[PDB]
This record gives sequence, structure tokens and C-alpha cells, in this order.
Amino acid sequence: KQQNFCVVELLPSDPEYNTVASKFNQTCSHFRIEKIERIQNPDLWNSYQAKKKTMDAKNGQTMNEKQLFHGTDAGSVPHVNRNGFNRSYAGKNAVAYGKGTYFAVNANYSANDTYSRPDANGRKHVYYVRVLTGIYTHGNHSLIVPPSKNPTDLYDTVTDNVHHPSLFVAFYDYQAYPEYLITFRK
Ligand SMILES: O=c1[nH]c2ccccc2c2ccccc12
Repeated sequence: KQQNFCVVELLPSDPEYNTVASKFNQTCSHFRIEKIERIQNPDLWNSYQAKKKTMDAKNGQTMNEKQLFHGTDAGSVPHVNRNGFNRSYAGKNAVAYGKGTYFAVNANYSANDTYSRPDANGRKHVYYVRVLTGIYTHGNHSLIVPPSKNPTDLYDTVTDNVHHPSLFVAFYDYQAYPEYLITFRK
């Protein structure tokens, strides 16, 4: 119903901190991480899992979920924490591969200042998101929904390059869960 949330900081001593920090660092180790937080939102989580369960029935043996990054402004954080990456949020994003929410394979893509805009204290914000990418195809600028696979079987997301992906564009409510917030600076 309400999608209230709690924010919990991971301590640098926690192995969970080190795993998440490690995924970011793979391409963003030149930045200084200041905190990693888990976003605990049970309703959003339950809606996301209900949607993963539906995709896992449909796609057979596909690994439907990936852990991807998303940079945004401090201003959007409260929105994402409560709502996830909404249909309304999708107006924030770039357009080259369609009108949806964009998620990067690598964190440096997300660390770009036009995505993870530094706030008034020079701090930048990137989520490490669980995303139900499912079965994907190429995107283009004309898209607001994923294409069908044979013009009623639809693709789940689109990407910039099916074989060597750098991004994925999700179009649906509850298709991604903003699990971790990473706060950092140059
Ligand atoms: O992390 C990203 N955040 C975004 C935020 C708003 C618009 C686009 C992007 C985006 C686009 C491509 C790859 C990553 C991102």
C-alpha cells in the first residue's frame, strides 16, 4: 500500500559494504565513497518480487535479474526510495534508446555529472539496483514500450547492444528495486 521506507547505513567493516563498494569500484575507484546505504522498502520490494516471479514463469531458464547502476540528483532520492523508478520518473532519462529508466552495466557511466549531479556539497549519488532485464533487444529513440518479438511475445527491456551491453532501459513500474544508495565525491 504505502511504500514507506527506512534508510540504513552500511559500516565500512561490514562485508556487505565491501561487496557493494567493490561493484562500484570496478570502474569508479578514482572516486571516494562516503557512505553506502540499504533502502528498506517492504511494499516496493514485495511488488518487485511479485513481478520477478511473473517474469521467471514466462522466460523459462533466462536469468531475468541483473544488478545495474543508476546515477541521479540528490533531489530525486526521496522519490526513488519510495516509488522506485516510476513511469513518471522516466522523463528524467536520456532518449537515444527509448523513453524509460536507464541503468548502466558499469558505474562510471552512471558517475557522469549530468546523471549523478553533484549536490550543493559536491556529493554524488548512484544506486546499485536490482533490475529485471529479462529478454532484451536493441533500443531506438522512437520507443515508449519494448518491441514485440514477432509482429504478443514482448521483449522485457531494451539495450544499446545485445551482445556487448552497456545499458538497459526498463519501461514498467516495479521492474527495478533501488537496493543500495552510494554517496561519493571526486
Ligand atoms: O545512471 C544513469 N542515470 C541516468 C539518469 C538520467 C538519465 C540517464 C541516465 C543514464 C543513462 C545511461 C546510463 C546510465 C544512466
